[PDB]
Amino acid sequence: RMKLMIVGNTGKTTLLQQATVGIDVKDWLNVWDFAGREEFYSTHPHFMTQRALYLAVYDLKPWLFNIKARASSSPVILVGTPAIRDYHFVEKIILSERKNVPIEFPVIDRKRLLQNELPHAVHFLNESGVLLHFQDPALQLSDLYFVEPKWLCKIMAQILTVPKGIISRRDVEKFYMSQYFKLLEKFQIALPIGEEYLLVPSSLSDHRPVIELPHCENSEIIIRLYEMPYFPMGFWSRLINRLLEISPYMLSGALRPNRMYWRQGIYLNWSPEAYCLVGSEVLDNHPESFLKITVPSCRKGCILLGQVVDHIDSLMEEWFPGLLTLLKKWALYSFNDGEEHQKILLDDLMKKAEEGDLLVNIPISQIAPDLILADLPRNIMLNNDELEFEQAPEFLLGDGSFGSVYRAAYEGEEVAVKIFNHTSLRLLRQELVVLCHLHHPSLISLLAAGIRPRMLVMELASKGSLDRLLQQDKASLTRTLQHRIALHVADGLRYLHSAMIIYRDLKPHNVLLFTLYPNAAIIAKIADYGIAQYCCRMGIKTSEGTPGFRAPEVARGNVIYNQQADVYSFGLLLYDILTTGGRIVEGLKFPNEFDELEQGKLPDPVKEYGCAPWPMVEKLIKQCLKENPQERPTSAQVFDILNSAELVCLTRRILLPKNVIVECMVATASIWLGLSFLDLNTEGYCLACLYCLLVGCLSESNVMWGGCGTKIFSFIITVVVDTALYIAKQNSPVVEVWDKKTEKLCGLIDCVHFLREVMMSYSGRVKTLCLQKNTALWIGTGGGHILLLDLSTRLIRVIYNFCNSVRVMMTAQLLKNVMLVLGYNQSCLTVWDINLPHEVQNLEKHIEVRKELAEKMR
Ligand SMILES: C[C@@H]1CN(c2cc(-c3n[nH]c4ccc(OC5(C)CC5)cc34)ncn2)C[C@H](C)O1
Ligand SMILES: Nc1nc2c(ncn2[C@@H]2O[C@H](COP(=O)(O)OP(=O)(O)O)[C@@H](O)[C@H]2O)c(=O)[nH]1
Repeated sequence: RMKLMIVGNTGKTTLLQQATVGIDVKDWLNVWDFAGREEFYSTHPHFMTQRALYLAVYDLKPWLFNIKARASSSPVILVGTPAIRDYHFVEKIILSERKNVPIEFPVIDRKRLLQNELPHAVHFLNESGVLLHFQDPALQLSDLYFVEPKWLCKIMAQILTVPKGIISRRDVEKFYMSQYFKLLEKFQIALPIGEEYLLVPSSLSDHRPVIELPHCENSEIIIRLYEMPYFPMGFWSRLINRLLEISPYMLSGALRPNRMYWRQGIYLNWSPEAYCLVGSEVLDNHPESFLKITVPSCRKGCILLGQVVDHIDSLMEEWFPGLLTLLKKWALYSFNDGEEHQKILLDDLMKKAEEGDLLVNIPISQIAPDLILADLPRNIMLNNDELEFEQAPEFLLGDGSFGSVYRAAYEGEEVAVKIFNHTSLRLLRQELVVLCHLHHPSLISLLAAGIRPRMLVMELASKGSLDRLLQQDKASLTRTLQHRIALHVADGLRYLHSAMIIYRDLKPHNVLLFTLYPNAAIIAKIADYGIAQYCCRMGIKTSEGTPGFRAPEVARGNVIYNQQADVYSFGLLLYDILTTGGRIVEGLKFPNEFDELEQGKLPDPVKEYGCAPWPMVEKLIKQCLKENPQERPTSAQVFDILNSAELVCLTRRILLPKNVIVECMVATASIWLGLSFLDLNTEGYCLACLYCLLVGCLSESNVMWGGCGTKIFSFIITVVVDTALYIAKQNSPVVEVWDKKTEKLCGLIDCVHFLREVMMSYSGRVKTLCLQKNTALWIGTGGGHILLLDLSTRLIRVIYNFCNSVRVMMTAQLLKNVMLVLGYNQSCLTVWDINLPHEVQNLEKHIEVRKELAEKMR
């Protein structure tokens, strides 16, 4: 029905009559008596929900922060010993089925065996105390339906009750098991640090050690204060997890530092000149909570001051809204390095840093080097004299999330300048996370970054954005170019996702084209990091993205999502690339319905927009547009699917009816079958041994050859004629080569060896051959394997995973030559682009050239 929650410090269980290790539940009203110990605080922000009445026992506060974070409106009642209301002191059928849970551990994978209903019915039940289905994409545990929620609350913090605060996995195991270790980390209870050790941020040492960190003088350290009224519920578990997962990449961007933990604070040190002491502080006569950050006042010690500050500021934008103001940032400074530090508000010091980088009664570059961006590389600092920038509508390029890209020229080159409109330094520095520290041939390159006008200077895309290409010039979107656009964008996502960064808005407007030459090394780049954020391991919570270009789990802001939200965005981008304008053009002509169908009721691309069919990409779109984010392939797999020449050159995959078993076929665009008929345009369901009219193995290249029995005649399955003589017999895994001039065997070709090199499945029995003028030979093996071999050097690629046994191979004229192949599986009439042997080499060279470029930039 409706559930009640009793929250408060140690001083609850006794009050429940009308030592609490857990959130034990004794329903009458459904009570959720919490734990007052400070050790359990980090794990149960999650269990506070909207449909609950809150009771507080202060006895004779961080609790209300998350009370007014999951739901602003809540009937909070206070008793003794921001919605205060008292100071007295002292889907219905599934509920019955879910009540009975006769299992060992109360977890059920799916309700189908036990039993738009499910997904919504469970949420209402989840809002009650019947069961806990977290179903958040980040947690990756939506397949677990936790019945008897009192079990989950009880045995999930038993690790912290059974040096001071580190526990190994084996000790927990020595006390259906891998899911337990996932629950521990995903609730910020026991996060891994080593291969066999769990940190357990809670229940660490209560008091910090005695640290004699090398630099003690005022002129050798930089101190940053983060005064708060109180530490938000489970703040340090979030911060410690964030700081030990970025530690190897905090100076270089992989140097593992020496780390210390005391449950409020962390000490990272790479050297006596490169350390960082993030830790809580307690000032006398101050009822506040501080967060001191001490770093050395050197070049290598300023770099990771702006790293820690960026990772703490971001950690409150996505995880602790409300502190942003309750939280005020100070900056300790002292003129003579013998006196006591003095503090100035970081906002007040930002005003003095906008007009001259000096502070008068010492430079600002040592008080707070991150407001003047003095910690980012010295080569990306704006020289305002060499900037010819106008800010006129005639020079407007695009409108970014928070700025407006204008055209300008910097250092003589013609570049693009972004002006932040009303904004803060955080927006400039949040986008600076990706522009520097990450270099890739598929990410826009930053040339300079100013602070006085607060602009970014990116390189200029020669040919504009992809959105204009789709909507204006549709004639230049060749099939070999719009594949490279998707390949380059998928490579950009792969680097961003591998670098802890979720991009959030991937749309054609943010895809920049530097050339329309299909064979160039760099064609597409992704720009605009306005909403890119760190997705550390805990996912992201805040929801951003343009409607119609975002994942379904992003439109609904209640869940916390992960980097898989960009794969769905990529699936829509590749959906638009395949359909050119298509949905986007209709989207601007139908507002508030562009995101209505994303849901995800996207129609078939060929059926509606009438594009040229592209198999293995329509399949890729279908498996990227998955409602379940776990079913979507990762960005490292989307690139791997796109990085294949069989995907590019596969044109038609007509599927014949069941058990038709066609054995002969001839071309004419329509294809004949045998007697049947098939039209390529509408896909509507020996011939002209025979030759077109010799009647039988006949080929010519006017010299004509033939084959009968086990001998070759001129005036055994197939006869292939070239400068040499290629022929194979029935059930012959080897193809022999002959010479017309000598009438003698000149070597043999064995397909089994080629198949053996690639890691009775592999038939290898030759069933047909076909030759192409590009010194490449097509061999049809007994399985679903196709061998491409040079005619001169005598392997290109082995084509597989499209049928079960290739029957007949031939070349036809579609205005494009195609190598249409018929094979059994059910039988299918596969059609391949004749340039497949070339595209295997061109794409192989293209990846290697870009691979060298990626190492070159870093
Ligand atoms: C057609 C015209 C348009 N053009 C461009 C350039 C750009 C561009 N370049 N560099 C950028 C860096 C960032 C950037 O942030 C976006 C994606 C937020 C707009 C855009 C550009 N974006 C559109 N159009 C270049 C000229 C030659 O051609
Ligand atoms: N004298 C007195 N003691 C109380 C009162 N209410 C609770 N207590 C004491 O508080 C203890 C209950 O602790 P409790 O809040 O349940 O611990 P927690 O659930 O772990 O936070 C009992 O042992 C009582 O002795 C009261 O009104 N008067």
